[PDB]
Amino acid sequence: GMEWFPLLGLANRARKVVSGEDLVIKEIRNARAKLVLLTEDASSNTAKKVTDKCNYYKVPYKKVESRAVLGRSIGKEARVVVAVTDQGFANKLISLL
Ligand SMILES: [K+]
Repeated sequence: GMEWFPLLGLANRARKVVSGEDLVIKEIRNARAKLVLLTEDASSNTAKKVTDKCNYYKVPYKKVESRAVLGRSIGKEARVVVAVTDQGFANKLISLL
């Protein structure tokens, strides 16, 4: 019931994942982000800025529990926001979240 975790890792090793608020906003603006993942513990300001951007540009977004789990899913210690730049991986992740 946590298949999204290894899948996001697969997407990252396929170089289809970018992380960090600034870089994610860049992918959204370039129409390359097909799914954005943000943590429930993101700062109020960060969550607001990112979700407003996603909604404006019609990019789907989903939230995961913590920055530890999001970071670990892609081999890092912690991440607050990431973007998946491949439609295939995005569609699969959306159905698992
Ligand atoms: K981050």
